[PDB]
Amino acid sequence: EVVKFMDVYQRSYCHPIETLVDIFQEYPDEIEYIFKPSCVPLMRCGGCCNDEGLECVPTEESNITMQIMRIKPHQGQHIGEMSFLQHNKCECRPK
Amino acid sequence: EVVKFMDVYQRSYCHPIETLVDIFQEYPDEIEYIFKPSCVPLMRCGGCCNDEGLECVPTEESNITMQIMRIKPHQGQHIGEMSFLQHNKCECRPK
Repeated sequence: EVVKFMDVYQRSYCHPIETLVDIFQEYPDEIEYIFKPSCVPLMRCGGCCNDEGLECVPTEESNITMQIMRIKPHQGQHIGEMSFLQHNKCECRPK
Repeated sequence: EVVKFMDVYQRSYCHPIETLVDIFQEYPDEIEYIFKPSCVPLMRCGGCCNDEGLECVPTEESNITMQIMRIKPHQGQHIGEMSFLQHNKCECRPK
């Protein structure tokens, strides 16, 4: 039940991994709506690189469309489609 | 292709999700050493809650043992076992 070294290493290295992303972080200029859910599941680059001086960043990206409940406090709410970027491929690169 | 509202709601809500976690964060006084890999895959509470006030936190925990390469830079390196905390269950409670 010990995780073998080469298994830890391969599962942790820089690669797209399902990440729970705050919508407001992805749309930092929204001042009219709040969202339910407030976060979405997005494939995003994550993990570590050989060189500590490098960061796991996206090279290839694509969109995905999700129905989000867009809420205007004391006014209303509606289900609407919003798009989010996904990372399809990642690389280790200078921060 | 459009992710339907109840799918994104259920998939993003507070639950243990695999999270790539910096060892240096988990072992902050392992100062003299670096590790390979530098991050590990761990189940951790992630995602959002119904109210902004509520936070996603663990209620059941457990340990996992991994083979990690302990390195003393420009000196030596050894593959040993390290224990890491995982989250088995999460719940939304007041901050």
